[PDB]
Amino acid sequence: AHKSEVAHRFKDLGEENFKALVLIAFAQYLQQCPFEDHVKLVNEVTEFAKTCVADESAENCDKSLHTLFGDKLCTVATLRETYGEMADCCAKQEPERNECFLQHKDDNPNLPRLVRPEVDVMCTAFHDNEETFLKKYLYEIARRHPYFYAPELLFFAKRYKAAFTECCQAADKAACLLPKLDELRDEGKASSAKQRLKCASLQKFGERAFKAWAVARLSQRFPKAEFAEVSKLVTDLTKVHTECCHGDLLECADDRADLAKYICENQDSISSKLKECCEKPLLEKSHCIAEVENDEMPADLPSLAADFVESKDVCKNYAEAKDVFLGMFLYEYARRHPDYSVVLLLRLAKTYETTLEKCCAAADPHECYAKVFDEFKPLVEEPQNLIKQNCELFEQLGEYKFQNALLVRYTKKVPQVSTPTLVEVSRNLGKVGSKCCKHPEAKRMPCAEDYLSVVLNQLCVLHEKTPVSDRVTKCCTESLVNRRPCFSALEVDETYVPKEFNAETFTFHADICTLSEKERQIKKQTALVELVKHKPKATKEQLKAVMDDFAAFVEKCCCFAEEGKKLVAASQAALG
Ligand SMILES: CCCCC[C@H](O)C/C=C1/C(=O)C=C[C@@H]1C/C=C\CCCC(=O)O
Ligand SMILES: CCCCC[C@H](O)C/C=C1/C(=O)C=C[C@@H]1C/C=C\CCCC(=O)O
Ligand SMILES: CCCCCCCCCCCCCC(=O)O
Ligand SMILES: CCCCCCCCCCCCCC(=O)O
Ligand SMILES: CCCCCCCCCCCCCC(=O)O
Ligand SMILES: CCCCCCCCCCCCCC(=O)O
Ligand SMILES: CCCCCCCCCCCCCC(=O)O
Repeated sequence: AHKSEVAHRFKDLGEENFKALVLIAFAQYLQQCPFEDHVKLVNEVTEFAKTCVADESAENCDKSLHTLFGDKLCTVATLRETYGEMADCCAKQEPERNECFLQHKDDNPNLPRLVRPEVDVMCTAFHDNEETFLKKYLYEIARRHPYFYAPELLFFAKRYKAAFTECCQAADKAACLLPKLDELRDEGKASSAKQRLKCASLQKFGERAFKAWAVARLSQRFPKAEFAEVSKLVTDLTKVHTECCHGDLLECADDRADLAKYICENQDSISSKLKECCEKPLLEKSHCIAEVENDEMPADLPSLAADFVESKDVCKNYAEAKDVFLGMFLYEYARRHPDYSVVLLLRLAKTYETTLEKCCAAADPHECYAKVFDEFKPLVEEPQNLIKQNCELFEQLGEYKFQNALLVRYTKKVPQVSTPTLVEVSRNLGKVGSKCCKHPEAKRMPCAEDYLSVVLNQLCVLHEKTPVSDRVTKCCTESLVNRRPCFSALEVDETYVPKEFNAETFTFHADICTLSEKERQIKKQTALVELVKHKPKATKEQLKAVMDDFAAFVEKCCCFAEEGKKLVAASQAALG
């Protein structure tokens, strides 16, 4: 409702942030334009912005942000030659022009791998012209991730900027930097697979599924809030998520900032943990809030049995308004259990619902639903037990060999997944082990759910459109809370015909000695999957015996071709 919207945004964000976000937003629409062209356009938009700051009444200062972006986009002179139909958007009036740009954000980019320079070269470059070096990489990530919400991409950039400061100075520029950059990469990976999971989930499962999830997550977060307040938050969050998924950066950022403002003007009835977030500038407020730790729950909440099992009014209260009642149940359950994953809370509410449907229909409903809590039993135990055993295995073996145990396990279940994907999914599950198994027990399930749900959804995006397995499509298109259970119930594939021996696959040279850590790991792991694909029936003593001998073939050789010939020979018979 301001006179100059571009001026208002520039005085609030601050110039450095405004330039960064302008660069991100243009790079996400104009993906094939070279860095220096985006620089020129940024400088132009920034300079016009300043005229509005100095005089809100200056020409064109009163146009909306949408109009000004669209107008700028339509002055790029090679728009049609490079973008084709996207130039057709320019002929259209603004409500419509802006919708048209939205439908044309490419997403298969098609760009070439971004190779990390050598550390020596990045530090050098960071030092000689810090902004070009950072800004160019923001541009590179943004054009390769055109749906990544722009302020979050800016928040990560500030993290890289921090890291180069830190490390481009000390005794070793590899023992400071590399593990920071590697942690930033996995974490950026997650953040992005996560935004796509939220949006695709809303389509597949519906607003109702989505809302159940939010009731649960926010009840865990704000266990002191009243249900009515939790429900108002999920209704507004639902609408935000919905606008953000439609994709218009300004509209998403407006709704998110409105929700932030509400949250902060109501801290006392939501959470004693919001003080710091609610002091942050607008740009980081909502982001801080979505990341806040769970508040402490209030002391000695009653058990759930009274309102949900014991009351004579159960069926009556349910049937008046079934979703509100199930949402009260889910709220009451989740506030008590910061330690459950959200999907387990859903599985629990969905169980309570299936039980009230059957039983409320009976002459004596109470006798029928009297044991429902006992049904929550094994639902809770199952994920806790799988987590417990996998962290113990992880403790017993360490990451790389845990990764290896995960390879033979998953290759036997779904041998017809390609070798790189199996390698990839297993190295990554190993990372979820090493990050989640450091939580005590009462944090492990929420952790595990976070990362696995990310890892599985991408699994499921790959598979779709490159289908190799009916059992993977089954798990990938299951309901939301059934997905991870479905993968977990996968057994060793008894259908699978062994891959025929391939001579080249188990022949290695001197290189493996000299390549890096990682790459030697991938190479050995590729071979191992290949090993399992050829003898799907190998027992574990037999695999180990063969793995110990590969490491002894590698150990003493660094004889690659004649021994390897008898590495193979000996192996094809300890497995024959
Ligand atoms: C062997 C690949 C190494 C990593 C890939 C490059 O470093 C790009 C850098 C990214 C980043 O930082 C965040 C997201 C992208 C990568 C994600 C998906 C690419 C798949 C579809 C596509 O990009 O065509
Ligand atoms: C992404 C922050 C915005 C600006 C951050 C710094 O400019 C980056 C500087 C880099 C560097 O010097 C070497 C590698 C990174 C780029 C890496 C991956 C791209 C996508 C990975 C992801 O999804 O974060
Ligand atoms: C398509 C043109 C993009 C407009 C430039 C970005 C404006 C900055 C929005 C940042 C506000 C974030 C609000 C929030 O996420 O809580
Ligand atoms: C797999 C997704 C469905 C999970 C739903 C299980 C039963 C809980 C229903 C909650 C309905 C949303 C009502 C609300 O809490 O606002
Ligand atoms: C911390 C476990 C290391 C990673 C290995 C895979 C184990 C999967 C445990 C599943 C818990 C999922 C949450 C849920 O579905 O309720
Ligand atoms: C493409 C499917 C190959 C298997 C790779 C990951 C399988 C899903 C794992 C989910 C976490 C482990 C599930 C489990 O073993 O209980
Ligand atoms: C029939 C071919 C026999 C050689 C193929 C064996 C592949 C062994 C990979 C095992 C590496 C995991 C343990 C390690 O890196 O030391």
